[PDB]
Amino acid sequence: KETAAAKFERQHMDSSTSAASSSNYCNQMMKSRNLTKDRCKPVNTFVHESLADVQAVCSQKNVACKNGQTNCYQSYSTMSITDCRETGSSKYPNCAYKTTQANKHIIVACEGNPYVPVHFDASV
Repeated sequence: KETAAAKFERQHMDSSTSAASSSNYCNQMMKSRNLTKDRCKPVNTFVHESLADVQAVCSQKNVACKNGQTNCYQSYSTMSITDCRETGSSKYPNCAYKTTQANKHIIVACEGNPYVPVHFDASV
């Protein structure tokens, strides 16, 4: 019964690569992490930093979440991330994605004890 923290790791963590290795990165990853199961997940971001560094964001800059909640935090430093965006030619079950690497600050929502990331809110 996958916890919210575990789901965050599956959907957004990829410390294996330092950046978007290939143009087919998203196509493979979105499928590998089961984000193309029930449908082609429109957009998803992967963070290429250590889990410790990502979890540490929960003790960083407190900012408002997009839904109005106040438990979001923005990283003090930029982080290596890869944004995956569904193409127009993409048709389930053959989900196609556009891979885009970048260095941006991330914003995550944190909850629980231990206080850890449970939702990826944005990249800035």
